[PDB]
Amino acid sequence: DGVGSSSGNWHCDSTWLGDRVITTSTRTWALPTYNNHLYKQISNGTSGGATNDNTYFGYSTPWGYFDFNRFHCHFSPRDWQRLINNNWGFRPKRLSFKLFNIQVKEVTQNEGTKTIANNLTSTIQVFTDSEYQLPYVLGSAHQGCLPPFPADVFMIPQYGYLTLNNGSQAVGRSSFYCLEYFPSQMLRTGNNFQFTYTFEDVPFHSSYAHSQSLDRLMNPLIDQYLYYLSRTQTTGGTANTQTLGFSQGGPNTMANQAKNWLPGPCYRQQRVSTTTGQNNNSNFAWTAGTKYHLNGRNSLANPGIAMATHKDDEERFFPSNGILIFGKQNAARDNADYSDVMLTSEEEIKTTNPVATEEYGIVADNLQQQNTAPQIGTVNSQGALPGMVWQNRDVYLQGPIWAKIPHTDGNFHPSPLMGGFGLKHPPPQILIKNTPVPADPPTTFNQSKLNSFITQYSTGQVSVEIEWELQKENSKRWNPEIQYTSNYYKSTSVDFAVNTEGVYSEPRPIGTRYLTRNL
Amino acid sequence: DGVGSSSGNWHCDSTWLGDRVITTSTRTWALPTYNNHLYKQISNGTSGGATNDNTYFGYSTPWGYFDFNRFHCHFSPRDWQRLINNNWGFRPKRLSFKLFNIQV
Amino acid sequence: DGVGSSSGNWHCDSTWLGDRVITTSTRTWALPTYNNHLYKQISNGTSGGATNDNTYFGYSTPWGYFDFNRFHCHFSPRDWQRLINNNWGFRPKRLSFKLFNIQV
Amino acid sequence: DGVGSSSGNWHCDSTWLGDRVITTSTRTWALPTYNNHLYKQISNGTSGGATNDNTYFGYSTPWGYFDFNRFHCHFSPRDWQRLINNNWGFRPKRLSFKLFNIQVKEVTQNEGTKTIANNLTSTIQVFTDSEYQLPYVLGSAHQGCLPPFPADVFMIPQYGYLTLNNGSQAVGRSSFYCLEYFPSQMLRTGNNFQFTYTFEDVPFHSSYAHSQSLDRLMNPLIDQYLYYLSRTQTTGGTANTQTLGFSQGGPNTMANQAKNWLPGPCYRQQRVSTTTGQNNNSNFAWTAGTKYHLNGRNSLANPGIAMATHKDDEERFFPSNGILIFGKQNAARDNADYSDVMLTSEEEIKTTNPVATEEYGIVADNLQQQNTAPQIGTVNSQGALPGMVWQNRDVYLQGPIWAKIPHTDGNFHPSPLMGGFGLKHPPPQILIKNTPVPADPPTTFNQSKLNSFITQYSTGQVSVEIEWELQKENSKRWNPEIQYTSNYYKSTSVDFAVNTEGVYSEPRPIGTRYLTRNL
Ligand code: NA
Ligand code: NA
Repeated sequence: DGVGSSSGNWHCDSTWLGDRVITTSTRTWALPTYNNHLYKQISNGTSGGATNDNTYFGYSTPWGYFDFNRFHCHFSPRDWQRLINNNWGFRPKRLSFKLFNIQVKEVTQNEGTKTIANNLTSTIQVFTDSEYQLPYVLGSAHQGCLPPFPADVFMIPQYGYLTLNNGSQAVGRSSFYCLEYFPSQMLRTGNNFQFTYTFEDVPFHSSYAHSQSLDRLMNPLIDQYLYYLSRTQTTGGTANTQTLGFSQGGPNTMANQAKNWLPGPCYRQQRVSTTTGQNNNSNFAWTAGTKYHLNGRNSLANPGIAMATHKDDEERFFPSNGILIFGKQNAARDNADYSDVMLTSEEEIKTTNPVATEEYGIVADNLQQQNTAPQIGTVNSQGALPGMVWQNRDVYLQGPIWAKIPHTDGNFHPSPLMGGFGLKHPPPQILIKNTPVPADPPTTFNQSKLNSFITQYSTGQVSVEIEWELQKENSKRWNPEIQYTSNYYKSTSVDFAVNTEGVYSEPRPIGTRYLTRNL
Repeated sequence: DGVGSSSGNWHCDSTWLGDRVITTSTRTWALPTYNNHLYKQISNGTSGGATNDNTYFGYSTPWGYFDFNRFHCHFSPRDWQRLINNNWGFRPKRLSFKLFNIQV
Repeated sequence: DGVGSSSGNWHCDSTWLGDRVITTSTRTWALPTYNNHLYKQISNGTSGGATNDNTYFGYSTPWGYFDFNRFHCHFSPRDWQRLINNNWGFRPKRLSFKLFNIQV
Repeated sequence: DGVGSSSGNWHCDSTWLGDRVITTSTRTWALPTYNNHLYKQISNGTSGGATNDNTYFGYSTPWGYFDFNRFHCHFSPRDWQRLINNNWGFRPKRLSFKLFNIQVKEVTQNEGTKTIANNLTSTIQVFTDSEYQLPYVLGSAHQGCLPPFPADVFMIPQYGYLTLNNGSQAVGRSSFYCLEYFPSQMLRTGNNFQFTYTFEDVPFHSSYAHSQSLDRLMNPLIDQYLYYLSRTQTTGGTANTQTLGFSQGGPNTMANQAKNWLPGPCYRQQRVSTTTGQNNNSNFAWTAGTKYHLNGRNSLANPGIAMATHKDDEERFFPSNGILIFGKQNAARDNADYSDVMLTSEEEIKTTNPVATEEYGIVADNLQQQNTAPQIGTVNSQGALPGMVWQNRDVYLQGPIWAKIPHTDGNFHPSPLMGGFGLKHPPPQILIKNTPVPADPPTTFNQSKLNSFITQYSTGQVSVEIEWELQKENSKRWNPEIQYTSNYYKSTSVDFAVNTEGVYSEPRPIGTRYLTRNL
């Protein structure tokens, strides 16, 4: 381990071995000094115009962190295509992480003149929250992950966290965490860091779409032996009185047939069209938003439980806050136009999951008698019911991979709503920080903590290797399947490539459900 | 032991084992040149307004020194709470000290 | 086992061993004759003012029963404090029950 | 272990073996039901006429306890005489305790007619506070110890204790103890109990008087080589001016001689004569009492540090609260007459310890000059000084044996002031209680704790055997020693024997210091 010796090589590749695929990606990173080496209490109350739904109390820290919770951090577009076009499923098995070729640079600023040089003896500090003692900030769809394109140099995100709050104030249970309290490895140029991790057992992601629907599992050609109430009143003319008539469900009465299952849970969202002219002329994104109520404040149930984005022929419709939406390259942070973002679609699950913008179904609302007509009620919120079956939200090339399951007494189907794998012991948080280097101190002793430091930052490479287990497709479907494919005809540029300006871009969201499977 | 190699890691932690608790803390320090590298006779007599109760004779040296004779140098607030809320007593047994990642 | 010999001692205590705590409590009890040694059908219908939400049918028996389904049956206030101030969790593992020094 | 079988024999004896003496005594006891089987908060504040110096907060318990912390519980008068007339010292080594021949009786009360019968199936509970977790109530000179006379049946004392208080109220640190929280042995008639204990290493008690005094250790016949300032002014007539004259201490100037030691510490007490006519005519027992000030309240330093009761020829004088005082048989509890009590005397220690009613000595009080005569100050309170030597208070046949040293960070010469051996781990407290036996309960369930119990009490024997180590006398004194002796001439009764009424009595206090020893 010396100044003149590399401490690691560039490992970027993918190998397919059978029921496994191993991805490996390396990137060059840059880490500045955050918070001026300080920890700062940050808060936001209800003063000014800040609403109560957005209050918070927490801290910003001088630390940065590595994040690769995004599929494109590991799969190239072509690899993603190889995965989704041929496998009914897949899942993470184990990973290796490495930090190397570290270099700490210090910048001198005198008379407009700026010079940067190495500080051969400075160190960075690194450690993993292997015992999950820090607030788990990963799994919240934050920016700062390794770039999709291998040639892009990225900046390391700053670590910050939240605790309990009451307005802009802290409460008795509010917790303060000092990351310097943890043992951490100190590396100088020449030193490297690495660790291994094994994923817990988790189900394969459903990278397939159903080629059958819950309400169409019977034999088209045979009647049931079971009967259903088919008539409640006579029909012979005008002397119509009450009676009781029963019939057997059959090919023409599939909606009446007795069935064994029920569609998945529902939490109805407001519908909105991509054809603005068809929408009400008001600003309802928030006022008509589907939300949950937690201790006084409201949050969008975004994207909320997995529901079909729209029913047959209505591609223009989508749940106001019930789908993942990515931005196109350079889309504005605020009020970006529809043509600057990319809406995803969980259309593939219409097959088992209720459509996100409609009722779950209908229930009786009273007791009918001869003097009281029967009444019905529309169900727009339907929790788990015995016999329900459903699918989870799909995952995307540019979407999240996993999330830490909250440590609670209970929960229900812990599949992270934004999509992905829910893990009790997810990949550990990897914290990194440039060690503060005092600028000359006074010549006579003083109690005060130093606050004058040499200006510096660090850079180096990072590698992440993940082994994935594949669940091969075993279909007897005779006719060809749907497959993700590149466009055929000429185009100004190549999809999933760089610009004349060297800018890489992801033209569209790529899901995972192309192959089909029976129910 | 080289220019490009760290000579120690950051050890800051606490472990409770039964009738023992081990504290470990690391800090970053800075040391200036003191007394211009000199030893100086320093004194204070009874002239001016200086009272006799405060007279003294000694020396200032070009040296610095490490001091961790203060409980919070070892126990975090929470650890101190764990200690005082559950034990009738405690006492120091042994220690390890280390200086590393030195840069002039 | 004789008239003049105790058939058990008073065990009331608590011991903390690490990831375990063993509670032990003894009490003196009294048992009368219930229901005049009889089993009786007991019922409550919707007559008088008794609402339907409270109707019931069952039996009262000549038997008594032991119950210690209440944490204070095992933890003293101080022990409860030792438990809740230092542990993220706890749970029951096994138990021993004993009846002795019986006198009719 | 049966109803018809004794569970122990009567062991009362003494055997002398050399440097050891083993005492053994058995007594018959009776234990009633205390506090109606209840624990009760007891308090005493500053209301009515109750002074602040006497406030307190604590609890009375349903338990009784065994106490044998009194030498006459083990030594007969003759044995005590054998001990003190022949040994320079002695100390406790180990003990055995036993409870047996237990019988629980229940009393029926109907129409003035009272009958008592056995309750063959009832139990008593016994246990030792072997880990010193309960307030140590022994060592406070309380009544209730085994009787001096073997034939006397005694009643077991009730256990109660005190915690912190503020007036008649408790405070945050006040502790409540439940003795049923402790494991305890349950015995029916037929069962027995016993335990063993070993005394910690402790110095031999000084059962001797010094035949030399601190200020008379030199050779009567030789001068010192050392000099002392003997003259400060000339003497030749009236032209007397200052000068400096020095001399050598010698046989006629022993008070001036240089010496190596200093008399023991001092805490001056007010003197009082047994000839009432010589005392001031006022009620000064409390107002002139020697006391210590602890958190707002005052206590008599009684008897306080060990000091000689009186100097030569003043047997009639004694410290108002600086000596142990026992009562004669049947002396009233309150305002007993002088002729009804027995004052002890620590006269034997005049030899090293200051007299309790005089100064420790004299010190300079200023800086003398030619224009300022020297001044002196009388010292009435003198704490430990390098070079001091002293003796402890003597112990008495009817006095206490040991006391538990308070659990504190520090202390000084932990010899219990009332006299005896100070132990960090003294004999454990032995608690005993009759188990409550419900009288018939109601026939239909009720939440309330039972409060109706069968009336009963218990009785049985108790044995205590203690082994004492003796320090034999090794004197070369030619002439006979002083010895405790029975009176020679006729008397109405025999000292240390019973009455025509069968009442045993101890005519006088018997100390321990008869043999002599050089310094
Ligand atoms: Na493409
Ligand atoms: Na006598």
